[PDB]
Amino acid sequence: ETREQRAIRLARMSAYAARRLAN
Repeated sequence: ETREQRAIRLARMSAYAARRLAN
């Protein structure tokens, strides 16, 4: 669990998720 790992978890949460296209 580092700073780089955090960027990932957060990368797949916000700044997206509109018409279901983040998975």
